[PDB]
Amino acid sequence: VRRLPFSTVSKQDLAAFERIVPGGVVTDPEALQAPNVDWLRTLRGCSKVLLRPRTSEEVSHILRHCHERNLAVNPQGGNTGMVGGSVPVFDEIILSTARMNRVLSFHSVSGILVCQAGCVLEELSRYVEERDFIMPLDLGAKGSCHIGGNVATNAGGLRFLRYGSLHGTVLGLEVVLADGTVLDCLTSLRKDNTGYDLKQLFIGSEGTLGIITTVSILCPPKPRAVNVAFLGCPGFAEVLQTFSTCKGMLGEILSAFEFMDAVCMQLVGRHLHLASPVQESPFYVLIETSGSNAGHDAEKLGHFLEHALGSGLVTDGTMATDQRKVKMLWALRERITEALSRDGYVYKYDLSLPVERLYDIVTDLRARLGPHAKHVVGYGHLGDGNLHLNVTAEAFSPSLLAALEPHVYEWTAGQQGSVSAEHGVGFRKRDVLGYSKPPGALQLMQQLKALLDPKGILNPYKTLPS
Amino acid sequence: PVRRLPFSTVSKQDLAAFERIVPGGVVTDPEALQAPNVDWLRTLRGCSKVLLRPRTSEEVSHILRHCHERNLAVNPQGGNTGMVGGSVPVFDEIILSTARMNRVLSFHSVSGILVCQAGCVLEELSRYVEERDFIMPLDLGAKGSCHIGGNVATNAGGLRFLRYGSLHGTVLGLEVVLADGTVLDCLTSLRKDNTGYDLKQLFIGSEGTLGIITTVSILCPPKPRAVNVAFLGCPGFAEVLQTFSTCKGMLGEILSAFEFMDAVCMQLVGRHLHLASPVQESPFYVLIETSGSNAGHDAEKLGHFLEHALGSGLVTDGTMATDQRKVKMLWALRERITEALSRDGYVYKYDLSLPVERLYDIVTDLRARLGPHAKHVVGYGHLGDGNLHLNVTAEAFSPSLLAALEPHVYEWTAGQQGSVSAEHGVGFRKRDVLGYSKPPGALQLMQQLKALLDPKGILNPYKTLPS
Ligand SMILES: Cc1cc2nc3c(=O)[nH]c(=O)nc-3n(C[C@H](O)[C@H](O)[C@H](O)COP(=O)(O)OP(=O)(O)OC[C@H]3O[C@@H](n4cnc5c(N)ncnc54)[C@H](O)[C@@H]3O)c2cc1C
Ligand SMILES: Cc1cc2nc3c(=O)[nH]c(=O)nc-3n(C[C@H](O)[C@H](O)[C@H](O)COP(=O)(O)OP(=O)(O)OC[C@H]3O[C@@H](n4cnc5c(N)ncnc54)[C@H](O)[C@@H]3O)c2cc1C
Ligand SMILES: [Zn+2]
Ligand SMILES: [Zn+2]
Repeated sequence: VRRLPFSTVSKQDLAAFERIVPGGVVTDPEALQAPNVDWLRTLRGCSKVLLRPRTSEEVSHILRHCHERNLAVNPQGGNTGMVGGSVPVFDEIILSTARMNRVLSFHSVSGILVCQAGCVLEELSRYVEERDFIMPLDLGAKGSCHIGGNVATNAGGLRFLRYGSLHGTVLGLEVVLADGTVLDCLTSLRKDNTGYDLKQLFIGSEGTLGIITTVSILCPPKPRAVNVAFLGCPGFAEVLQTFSTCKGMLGEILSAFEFMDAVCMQLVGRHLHLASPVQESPFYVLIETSGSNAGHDAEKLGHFLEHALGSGLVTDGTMATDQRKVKMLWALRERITEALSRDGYVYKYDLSLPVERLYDIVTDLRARLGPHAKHVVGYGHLGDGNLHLNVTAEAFSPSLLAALEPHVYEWTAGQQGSVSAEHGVGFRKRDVLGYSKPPGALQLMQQLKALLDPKGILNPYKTLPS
Repeated sequence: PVRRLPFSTVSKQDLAAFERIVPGGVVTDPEALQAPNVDWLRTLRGCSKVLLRPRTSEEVSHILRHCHERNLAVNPQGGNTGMVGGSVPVFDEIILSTARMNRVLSFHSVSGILVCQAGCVLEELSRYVEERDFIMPLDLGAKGSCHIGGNVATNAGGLRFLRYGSLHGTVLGLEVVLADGTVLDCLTSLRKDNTGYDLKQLFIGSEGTLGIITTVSILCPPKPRAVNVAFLGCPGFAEVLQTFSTCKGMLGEILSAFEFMDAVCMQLVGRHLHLASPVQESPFYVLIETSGSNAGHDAEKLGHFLEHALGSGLVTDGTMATDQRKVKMLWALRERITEALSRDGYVYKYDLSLPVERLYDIVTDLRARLGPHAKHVVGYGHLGDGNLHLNVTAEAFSPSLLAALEPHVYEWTAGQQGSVSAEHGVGFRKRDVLGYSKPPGALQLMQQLKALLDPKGILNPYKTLPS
């Protein structure tokens, strides 16, 4: 809310940065407009310096200078984050990983990838798929998001159900600390219990404890067969039974289970001009499978589909194994958040709730907000108990905010849920962590922040309580 | 040797305080303290004069509060199956046992989330969840004695790591008592939760130097409908490696375990445990487990895999089982190797992560470097994860053999950019060889974490950071 007492960038600081990062000092005000605005376009900083280092040493030297000079630094990746973590609040120096985009090594047998933090996720997927491997995560933001940002936010995504957390799949990190110290935890071993797993501190730390410069990550083998079933369900009870039956009948080949409601389908059709491939339904389910024997997978899907259609769990369904149609079906899900931001002002909640009551809050909000909301939608990673809850309005209303908050957070706390399942904390959620974390946890978090960055130059105003 | 730090000593008043805090949970009899003072390998013995066995987290908090005010060192202990001396005192540290913290708090039969006290025995948790059609995400030969809290504190790997991955992924939450007795509630029984720093990760693999784990929330995989085991003899390590490659290519996602052992391992398990080999005599053996939803499909995958492996000469003889009894018999040949080794004599033990293509090199090397001074040299373990268990047995310890083994093995491993402790951890034994796997700045940051969380150093002194 109020700017902390950091120094201001002088002409000598600019000349120092030009010495440290020749060619990577952007000060043109019109060029700084895009990096000062967050993805949702509801936060806008006033930073006058963007730095674009090429190497880890340049990052170390930048932070050394900023530490001696007490200048605040805002690390930025693809700038697709949803919680205002990725843009300055005031005049923080924006340190971009855009030019830190080289792959350093890839072991064609172990599947271990070592790459710079600014490698774009989509580009890494292409790279490892050319070598019959895949990234352990994928996101709708794949085209822009940086692997460094994925690690910093502990991104979940669309294959989390199968491959799990970056806490498991990240094998090593090189991190530059606030004073410039380079911390080498960049091991490439599957198993290494030689002391504390320090890298874990930086996974989900959202740039407040250090700048991730190099990532080593375990890539799963590329599946021989990927199938997608897009199904229409006549209610949420049937969605939940489709999930239970899916786990019973598909089992280890399951790689994704996503859901969306009718209003989501209507919004992607309206704003993105994507047609539905199945009959109109109150709910849609996207199931992905990934396996090594295409025939066994096809048989599993056949028997699953036959039972689900036969027992009335699914009303209408389409299947795809062709890469093009698979991408078509996936686009209906991946681009929901975009269609929502085109419907007007978006109130965005990212909740972990018991799966059996994942949609209850959507119905509650629809009753609580009558004609004062444009739309209330629920979609997301049902398999992981993760609901994306969005409310759209024709314009922002402080009235509608008072109706939504704290109510939504209180409901989540009443379910012992998470008020930020995936997207993290950043600027937006720094003062609502008490609904998911007790004061002693938040206190230890503050102690770690003070140990690793005593001057608080890395990402001020985030991601700890005020 | 190592010098005792200036901690206080246990007085009669401390014994009365502990008797207040945990009624009936204070053991002072010297003959009773014998067993908890000796490590699993029986080569380290502490001189602790008090064992505390609390039942509840509040009791652990109050115990540690008292020890913090009094400057009394504390040695947390679970199943006491640890391999690196972390589990027993060096001098007179108070032994804090989780043996009586053995309750299951809750289990959700849909999400598969287990919440239980740290002292629940792994095998007993397995029986509990399997009755409900789930399994534990980890398994190990110590299952009969090790505590889930010990597994989290050591970041235990084990026999199904290849399928379900690290505890860093499968642990959903922890309740931890800090050195001053503060109860840290990170007990988040949620699949996903990005509300600040993932503090629990610090305590996974911290071996009781940053806090005492009292409650665990863990994700339990569903119980597989079909489990198969194949046990195969391979004529050389190259064929072992191609059997692994082929196994991944043909079994794929249903693979749940890949373990190897050498001929000497088989001989020792046969000689000491009287377990006959079910395949023709071979220089290497491989145990493969699969876990899947469809028996027919898994059987087809295994049949084709076996066809191709036997066809191209990667495997000389093989046997398969689905009957639970026979599956367990085959698993016993691998699980009980460590016991047979400790029955063979004094054991020099190394637990290394190496490039899989070079996993067995050190064994051949040491067989040549050592002579008749080694009774046996063996290599076995989690080949799918790049993890070698290297062991040398002899009739008795000798300084000469130790000098031939060390630092040579650790320098070899560093030469391969490997880990000198893949899964067993550091503890007392390996505290001064971390430089072979970790750079100075990381070790310093670890020391700063220790100073922040335990500035008095009462939790597991003389471990698991450098001196
Ligand atoms: C269409 C769309 C779909 C999405 N889908 C998902 C999804 O399925 N799951 C999910 O979890 N999220 C999802 N997200 C949001 C997600 O948080 C980001 O897309 C992703 O994590 C990558 O963020 P980024 O690379 O853009 O990092 P940025 O947005 O640039 O930064 C995010 C935060 O991390 C910090 N940071 C960035 N780079 C570094 C670095 N190198 N070192 C240290 N700190 C750094 C920033 O300071 C900021 O606090 C989606 C976003 C969009 C727009
Ligand atoms: C036959 C056999 C097979 C094994 N197989 C494997 C294997 O496959 N993979 C593997 O990784 N290891 C294996 N191990 C060793 C492994 O480290 C232990 O089996 C187990 O992980 C530790 O559990 P425990 O309760 O015995 O811990 P202990 O030995 O009692 O203690 C382990 C360490 O953690 C600390 N600690 C214990 N409980 C707590 C707690 N509640 N809170 C904080 N700190 C605590 C102790 O102070 C000590 O430093 C095996 C051991 C044996 C004997
Ligand atoms: Zn998401
Ligand atoms: Zn092992």
